[PDB]
Amino acid sequence: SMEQVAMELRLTELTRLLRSVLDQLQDKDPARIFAQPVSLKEVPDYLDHIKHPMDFATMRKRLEAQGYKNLHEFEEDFDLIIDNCMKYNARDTVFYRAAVRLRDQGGVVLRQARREVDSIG
Repeated sequence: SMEQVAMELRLTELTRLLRSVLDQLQDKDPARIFAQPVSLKEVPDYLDHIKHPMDFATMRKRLEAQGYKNLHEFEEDFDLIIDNCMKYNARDTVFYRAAVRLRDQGGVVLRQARREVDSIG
């Protein structure tokens, strides 16, 4: 149908907007602390602590499969990266501090992305 195609064009445009957002969020992690999943070979107990692991490469695979229906689902995944880190790592660690900074700096980007998604529909 012609509707399904129109739908697919907007999903594709959302994917386009979210791709740009993801690149901007990832630029706020220059140390690449959140770039890849936490290694289960190197942290074998991780899943006893964190039930829903997330990282920027995993978000990217979902993104490119157009697996994000809306910005809310995307934000959920971003928030997991942050919140998982702030639970597993103590406050005085480079990792915890890196998450706080990504959260703070990320807020500006997500703020504008919400306006852009509402605005363009």
